[PDB]
Amino acid sequence: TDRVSVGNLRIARVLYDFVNNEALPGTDIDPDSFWAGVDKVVADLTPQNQALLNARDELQAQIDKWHRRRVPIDMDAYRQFLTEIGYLLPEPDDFTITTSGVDAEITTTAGPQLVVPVLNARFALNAANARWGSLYDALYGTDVIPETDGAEKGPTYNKVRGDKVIAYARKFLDDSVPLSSGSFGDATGFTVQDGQLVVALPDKSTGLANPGQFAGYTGAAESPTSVLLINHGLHIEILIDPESQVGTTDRAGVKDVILESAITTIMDFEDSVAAVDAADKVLGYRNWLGLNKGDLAAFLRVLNRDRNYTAPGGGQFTLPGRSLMFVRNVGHLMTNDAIVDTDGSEVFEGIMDALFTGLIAIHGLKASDINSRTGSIYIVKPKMHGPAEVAFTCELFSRVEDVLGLPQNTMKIGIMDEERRTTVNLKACIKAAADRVVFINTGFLDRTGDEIHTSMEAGPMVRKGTMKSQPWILAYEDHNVDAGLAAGFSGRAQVGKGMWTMTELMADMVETKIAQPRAGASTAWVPSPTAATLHALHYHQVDVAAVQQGLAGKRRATIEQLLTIPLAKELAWAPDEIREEVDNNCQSILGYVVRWVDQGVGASKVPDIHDVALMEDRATLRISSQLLANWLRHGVITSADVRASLERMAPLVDRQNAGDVAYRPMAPNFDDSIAFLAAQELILSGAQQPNGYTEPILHRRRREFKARAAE
Ligand SMILES: Cc1cccc(Br)c1C(=O)C[C@H](O)C(=O)O
Ligand SMILES: [Mg+2]
Repeated sequence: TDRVSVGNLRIARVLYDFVNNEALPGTDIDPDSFWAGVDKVVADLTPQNQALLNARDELQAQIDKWHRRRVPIDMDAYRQFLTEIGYLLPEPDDFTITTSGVDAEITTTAGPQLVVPVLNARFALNAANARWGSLYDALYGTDVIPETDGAEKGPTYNKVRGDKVIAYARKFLDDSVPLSSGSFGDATGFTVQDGQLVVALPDKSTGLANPGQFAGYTGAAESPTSVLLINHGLHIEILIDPESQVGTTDRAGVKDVILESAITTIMDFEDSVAAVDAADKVLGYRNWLGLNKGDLAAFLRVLNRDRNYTAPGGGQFTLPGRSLMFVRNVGHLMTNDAIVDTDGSEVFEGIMDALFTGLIAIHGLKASDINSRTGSIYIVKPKMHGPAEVAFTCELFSRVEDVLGLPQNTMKIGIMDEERRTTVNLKACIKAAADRVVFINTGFLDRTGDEIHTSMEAGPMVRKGTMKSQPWILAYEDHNVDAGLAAGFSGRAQVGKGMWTMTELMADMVETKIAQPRAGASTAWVPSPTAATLHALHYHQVDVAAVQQGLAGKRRATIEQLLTIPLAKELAWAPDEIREEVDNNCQSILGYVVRWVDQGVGASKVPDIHDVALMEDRATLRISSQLLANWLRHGVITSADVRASLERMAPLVDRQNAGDVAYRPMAPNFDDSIAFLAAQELILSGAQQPNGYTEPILHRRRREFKARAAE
């Protein structure tokens, strides 16, 4: 691996050539001033970054020893212990965030937020274009409309099914933009007359119960090619084309209901991608640059232009055609050898992402074929532990801004609430970023990993399925909204909640995920453009602004309930229960790692023991592996149990990769597979991974595979 010398740094060539030739051109930043800033910032801030990591390590070891002693569970001493060692810190005086220059998609619009692996250009394209989405297509192609008799998806179009689809959308129209009398089911056509939309019923004509909800149209107003509506800030478009295949059989000629869906999208460098050397990081960076320049393209799929409409009065306007883009950097933990120093030390990957994803984002503020119409750069910062780690991110962005020539506080931060030391100090974390913070979000799967590892010593934890209802997570989700609303997040920043992982269960999603807007959350996470279109339905039924107003001032979680450790009860499980939980964890562990290590895929649909398809990434692996590591620390299972289960499920994994050519199997030669040995190591060494993180082992084993594939 050939490097380029810049001060104390030895930048890998592929990254040096990439920043120079692709990312710096067009930003009026001088390559020598850039790299000099990289060198200076890295030398300046690498100390404190490593101090913070040792603090984690040190705090975790006192808690470790504290549990080991202890013979009960007195919560007042635990409280007093964590406060004394500086885990639990004072709550600052109330305040209100000052974050200026933020986009309407973030301060004001409530609606779905999509997260996508930035290293998959085809997915990253679809996510950017997921601002608008076909409701017919999402209802038809998923199980929202059951596949009962007559209505099952065929190879051709099912009209029984298609009619149910139409009926479903008509009830949504009724439940969202109601008529003065009558139903959209009984409509026969639409007109705008005197700046007012008029729906033709069979016997009469009616207009909107709230004509305000009429937003515009396209085509000649006498028979518009489409009618644009709004509700709760989110846009509905009825497409009217009577000679389209679906439109011919429709009573008002309707061709589709288009829903404003993915309002924002997070392009992800962290848990949903595998990127272990400068080659990998450049693939992601280059995709990130193509999104920001407007020219990322796969074929030939390209990014969509804005959308022109006609106002009800008669003028013209236009609407954002793409999803407003965050980028999720990696956090404070890992280093990458894309850059090493003279001693050969690897450079902190978090710092590298702030420089490089920041630099690249300048294109997003510029006329090439535009992202933040108000001037801001949106960085999701994951896996932070406490307020001092928030301030360090602040300082890092400050130093990257002036190396980049950007006014201060240009790089805004979306705060992940996914580490226990952040949870129990959330308000101080928000205060630490008061003039940058652009959202908070409950990363509940990472938060469950940290929950398990922090109390790894206290005793055996409840099964994975039981965590969803444990007291600590119920108080964690409420405590997050309270601190958000108390810091003035309404009309200023997003209050966001977590990922729906059951990519095939859209019936359950449409039925369940409504609890998040009902919870006061102005955004929540979806795994596909289709799930975004469906999740948008929830924001039309729930008035999130109204919900937030009714939560103002409420304090709904005690510090004592946040610290309620999900321990299991004496003799709480039977042999087949334990056997099932083990098998299930090993299968989710194995089926994710094998594609991580063997192919560099950081997010994969992996069916669990019940054959429920779950989109996995590092956080759910953080949970499966730390749970098994905890049952091992306390005797629930043995190392032969784990070895057995691993060899039990592994051939089933190899089989499931029946869909996927050029793939290496794990079974029978378990000790000859780097993926199997990594799966094993994540479990058997899980207790000793800092805060239960999976990157160290995953990264080291992925490079191992790459190096063995060099021969
Ligand atoms: C856990 C997960 C599954 C599928 C896609 C994504 Br995206 C994620 C997250 O990384 C979410 C998150 O950061 C968390 O900690 O739950
Ligand atoms: Mg996470």
